[PDB]
Amino acid sequence: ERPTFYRQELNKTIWEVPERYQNLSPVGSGAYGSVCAAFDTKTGLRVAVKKLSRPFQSIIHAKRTYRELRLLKHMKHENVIGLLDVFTPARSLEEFNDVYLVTHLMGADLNNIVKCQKLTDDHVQFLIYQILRGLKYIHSADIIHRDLKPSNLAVNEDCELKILDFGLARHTDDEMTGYVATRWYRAPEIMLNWMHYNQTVDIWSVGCIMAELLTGRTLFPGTDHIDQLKLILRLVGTPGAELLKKISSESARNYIQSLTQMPKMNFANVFIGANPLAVDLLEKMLVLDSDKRITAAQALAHAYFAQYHDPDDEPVADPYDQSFESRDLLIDEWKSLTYDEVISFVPPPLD
Ligand SMILES: Oc1ccccc1Cl
Repeated sequence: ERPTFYRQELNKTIWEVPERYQNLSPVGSGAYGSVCAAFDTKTGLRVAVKKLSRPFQSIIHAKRTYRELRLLKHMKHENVIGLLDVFTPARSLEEFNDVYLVTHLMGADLNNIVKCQKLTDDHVQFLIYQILRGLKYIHSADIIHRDLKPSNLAVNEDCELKILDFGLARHTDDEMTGYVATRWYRAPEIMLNWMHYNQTVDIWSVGCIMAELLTGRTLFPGTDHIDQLKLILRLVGTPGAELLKKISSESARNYIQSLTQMPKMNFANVFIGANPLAVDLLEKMLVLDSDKRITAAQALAHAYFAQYHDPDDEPVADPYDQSFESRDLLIDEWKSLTYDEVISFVPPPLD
């Protein structure tokens, strides 16, 4: 039952893959892992094959490997990335070192859609509808994506959308620093490690993305964390008394209280020309108090999506057992857990 593998070196990396994958072409490397595009002869699909870099190099990296695999094996939804395959060339746990993941090859992401194309309001409705449908699913499993931004959303020629890679390993400090797209969609409460936070951080991200689709420009293109905060508070207003209570870092409170009080702006005067319903939705997403932000299931029922909303076709997820997150194991234990997950993988049907 084990398939036959063949080897080849591409840009100083050995790839050993099942024969079913053909015409491997390097596509990139850095998000630690090399990625090749290939043709999968068994499904007829163009696929991206990611070879993980040093998956069990430390406890941290081994747990991260486990976490990514568990998450990708769970996601089964039209608007979310899933796993077509996962494999290793090893024939036993004792020689298990390398892990390859396989998913659908995506073309365009939303960034180059917003940069290269004029979207109508109908396109904005459809794109945002699909992000919220996918996010309803994700959140119903008690998973937080954490890294929703246009480059993480694949969009095909029919404007059909998929949410791609989850924020799994926290980004390094340096890659969130300065004038960088990496931070522009992040919710204020997690911009610094200064509050604990919920699923609705992803809803803030969606509001930022929706605003950019509507204007064609970044809503909060901050030059650093503090510049970005000031852009945010200028739009949504400074926190009142109700909300300053709920903040618990004293140092955060203390900086926040140094700021001059600003009222919430009028969104109809920021988003000139936009559908009044879109503006209404944005006001419900872009709220500082994260307890009061609209949820994805709530947002799907908003009147802006009246032409796409179907309550019998917005599925929720099977339960996702995340108890491993609180568990402490050695490298070889994490690794053996990963091996069982590779070995038990069962592919999606061609129907
Ligand atoms: O980003 C991913 C995820 C799973 C498989 C392949 C790639 Cl490139």
